[PDB]
Amino acid sequence: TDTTPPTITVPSDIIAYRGEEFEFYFEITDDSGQVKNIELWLEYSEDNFNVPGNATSDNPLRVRVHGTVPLNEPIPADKNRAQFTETIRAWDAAGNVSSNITFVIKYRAQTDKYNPADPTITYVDRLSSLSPSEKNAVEAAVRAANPQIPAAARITVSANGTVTITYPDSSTDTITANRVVKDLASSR
Amino acid sequence: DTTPPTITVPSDIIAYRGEEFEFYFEITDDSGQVKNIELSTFGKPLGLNWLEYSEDNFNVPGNATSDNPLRVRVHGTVPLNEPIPADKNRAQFTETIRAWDAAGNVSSNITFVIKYRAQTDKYNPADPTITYVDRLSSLSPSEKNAVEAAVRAANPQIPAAARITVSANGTVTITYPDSSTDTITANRVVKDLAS
Ligand SMILES: [Ca+2]
Ligand SMILES: [Ca+2]
Ligand SMILES: [Ca+2]
Ligand SMILES: [Ca+2]
Ligand SMILES: [Ca+2]
Repeated sequence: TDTTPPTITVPSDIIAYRGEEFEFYFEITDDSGQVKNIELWLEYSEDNFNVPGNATSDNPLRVRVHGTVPLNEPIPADKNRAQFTETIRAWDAAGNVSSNITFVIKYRAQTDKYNPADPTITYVDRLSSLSPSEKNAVEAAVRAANPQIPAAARITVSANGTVTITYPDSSTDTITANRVVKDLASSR
Repeated sequence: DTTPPTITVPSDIIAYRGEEFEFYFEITDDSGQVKNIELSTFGKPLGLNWLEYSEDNFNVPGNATSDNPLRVRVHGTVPLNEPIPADKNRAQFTETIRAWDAAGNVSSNITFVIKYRAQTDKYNPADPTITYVDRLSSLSPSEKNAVEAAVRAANPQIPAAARITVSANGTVTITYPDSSTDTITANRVVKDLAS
């Protein structure tokens, strides 16, 4: 008679960024070789659930879980609190449910993930007052040099040529003017 | 040859700062040939170095007949920082043109006016398709990207050098190369998603 609850393997360093989809896998085994169901804004497919031989020791049950931390999820300055502590249960066909097993989802601002590369230099007439065409060229050069930042991020250019990269979660990066623009006359 | 050539005086031109324009003269003399022309501006004793004319087909015989005259291509661009006087009646240049034939007759001077205006006076931007935002009081970075892309996609005639900015409320500012602006109010641009 089966009286042994299933065993759950959880990943340990799940880190996510706001507005960006993440994925990870649970691994569940039972001595009978069969796992009936599990219990946890996180999505996963119940395919191959409650099938004989779906959770052997050779081939554990792999539950691909995916979700997205909300773009505007507040992040405390004490980044050890910027995490979700959640639990997962699982039971076999005999009706033996495992204990509550913890997995941690730590969420961070998008600027923690991205370090923007400097663009090719744009030559301007006045370092203190960029024209509209020069600002367009600055934004295009920053975007072309940074294909790894999301397309939904907004790049703005100030009068002195300073670049502000506002990511979809409203976090920011800054590129100073002397990494972006140069006086046209002093270079000729 | 005793009588001077005749120049068909062109219509007055409305030019915009940063926008290239062009037009044509037409000159006719008895000999059929015209040597050179003179282009000067009243109040500008050194002329306009941004207003050019083509010296093509000049002085060659048969270029200025009554049936086939000499068409001179005059082109130029008003500078981006050309000051626009508050009295727009003074925001214009009065040109004058003389023409020599092969012999040496000079024509009477014909005059025409080049009125220059801000670059925004040429453009009346079309409204974009509505961008649905989460909060009219604070647009997201992606919502402003969609607004700018929608305004740019609906206005291919607006110069690519013009910069489109989006405020926190969806107000669109189109800044043209000469720093003149167009404005598209938020009610024509964005809407809240819940409604
Ligand atoms: Ca069991
Ligand atoms: Ca960063
Ligand atoms: Ca003559
Ligand atoms: Ca306008
Ligand atoms: Ca832009």
